[PDB]
Amino acid sequence: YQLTCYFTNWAQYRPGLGRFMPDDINPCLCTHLIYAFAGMQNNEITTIEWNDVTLYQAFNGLKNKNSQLKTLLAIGGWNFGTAPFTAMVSTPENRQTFITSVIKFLRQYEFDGLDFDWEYPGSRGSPPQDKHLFTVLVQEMREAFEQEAKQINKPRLMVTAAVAAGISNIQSGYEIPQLSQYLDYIHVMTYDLHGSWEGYTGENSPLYKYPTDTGSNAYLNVDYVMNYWKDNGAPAEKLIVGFPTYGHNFILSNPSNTGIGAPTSGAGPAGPYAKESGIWAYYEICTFLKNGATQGWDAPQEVPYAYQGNVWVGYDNVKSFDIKAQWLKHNKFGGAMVWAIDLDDFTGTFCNQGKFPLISTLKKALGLQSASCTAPA
Ligand SMILES: COC[C@H]1O[C@@H](O[C@H]2[C@@H](O)[C@@H](NC(C)=O)[C@H](O[C@H]3[C@H](O)[C@H]4N=C(N(C)C)O[C@H]4[C@@H]3CO)O[C@@H]2CO)[C@H](NC(C)=O)[C@H](O)[C@@H]1O
Repeated sequence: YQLTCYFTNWAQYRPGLGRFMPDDINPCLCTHLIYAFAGMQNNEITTIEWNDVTLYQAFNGLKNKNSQLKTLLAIGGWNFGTAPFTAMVSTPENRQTFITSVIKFLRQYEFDGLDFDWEYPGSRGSPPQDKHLFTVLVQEMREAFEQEAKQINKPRLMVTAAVAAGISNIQSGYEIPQLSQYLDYIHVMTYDLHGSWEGYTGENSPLYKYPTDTGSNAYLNVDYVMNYWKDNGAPAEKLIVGFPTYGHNFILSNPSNTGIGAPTSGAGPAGPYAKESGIWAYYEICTFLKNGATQGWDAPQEVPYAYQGNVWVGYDNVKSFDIKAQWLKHNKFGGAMVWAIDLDDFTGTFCNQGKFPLISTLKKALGLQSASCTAPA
């Protein structure tokens, strides 16, 4: 199995114990590390933070401590939108300009591949032709990577993609069988499945449906989403299950109505470290639990929740990560990806469960505890 972990270049700005840099990553924890995010300018890949080059160096330098570790650079993200992707795929000349720039960039900065995070082809402003043009882009990149590998006599750069979990988004976004042929891995974003936008409490990454999930709501779980991708043409072995080390929080409309599907009035408070409205990092959730919140367990969905006063959070813990890991193995998927390494309790000081408790749970369950960890020759 793969254990693929995303690092974010804005974690560096968090106060005190929240500050997370590339050198805070245990090089032995994950099989793959992915750097979020690169941007785009004039159809070429670019940095987005002032110190990205320094951070790339520290990030890829982790490979000097683990000979088997591979790194990728993710381009895009939710906030990036679609406009630059649409313009880039719109002409073969623009795609060539992009692919050329990517080969140069990855080789220059010592990344082992590119993770596409276009959210998403065919939606959020992206026109219908982008569904097919995305397949074309990925194929051209894969083939360019194959050709480059042989011309310079080095291992081939990887091409992967982070992909939608929403059924409507998948249908308008991806030619699954064709896309699957050229991607090395498919990073399925099986989280953000519920949020305050719905006006009631719901889980971030439930494994199964809740009894009340009717109609299209029955699609809002990890099991349905992974199987949808599989049944519609993606090989299980290339499919990578999404694991969140954060939760979504809510303001309860009634403080003593605290179950799944309880009325909410909006997003819950930003955390004191990550400072993200409606989102708490796992370690931020541990503070909530320490401060007296009542622990809940969503039995049908195999995930925890917690509440105190008018604040409710749906999230994942060691227990739920373990349950999902076992399910993943039973279903013979390629492994797990984690958003994000910097949101796990990396210091170990918040949750008292050891350093990186959530990702460590996956490392153990996926048979990677004895994985080789030695500097390269
Ligand atoms: C809100 O202020 C903090 C900080 O936000 C940065 O934006 C990022 C956050 O909103 C991320 N959310 C969480 C819960 O971490 C968000 O994460 C998305 C990501 O875009 C998607 N891509 C993937 N994978 C697997 C490739 O997974 C998804 C995750 C989880 O939903 O990402 C946005 C950025 O897209 C700000 N940064 C940028 C670059 O906009 C900024 O640093 C801000 O201060």
